[PDB]
Amino acid sequence: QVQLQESGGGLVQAGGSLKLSCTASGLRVDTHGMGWFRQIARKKREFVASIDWEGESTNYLDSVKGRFIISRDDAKNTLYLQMNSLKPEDTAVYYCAADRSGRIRSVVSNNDYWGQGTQVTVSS
Repeated sequence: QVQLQESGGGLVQAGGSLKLSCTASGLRVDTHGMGWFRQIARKKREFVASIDWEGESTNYLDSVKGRFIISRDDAKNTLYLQMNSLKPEDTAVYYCAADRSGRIRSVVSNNDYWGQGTQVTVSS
C-alpha cells in the first residue's frame, strides 16, 4: 500500500528553478532512505540525489551537485528536490524512491519503492 507521489514538475526556461515534491503514504520518510532518480534516456535511469534516514547524510549525482538541493519535511512526510540553474540536459521524468535499509540503493530496482514519476522539461 506504499505510495510515493511526485508533483511540482513542469516546463521551465534554461536557468530557471523548480521544486519537486514526493508525498509518501504507508511509510515514514524519517525511517527510510529517500531519493530522486531520472530517466534521461531509453536505456538509463540515473541517480540524482539521496538523503539517509537520520536526515543529515546526502549524496548528489556529480552533474547536479551545487544546483540541486534534496530536503525533507518529516511532519508533512514529504521529500523535496530544489532544482536550480536548470538546463536542457535536465529534461527527464523524475522519480522518487524509498528503501527500508535507511539509505537509497544505486539502482531504482534495488530500492523497496518508487513512484510513477513527474515530467521536468527545460527549454532554451
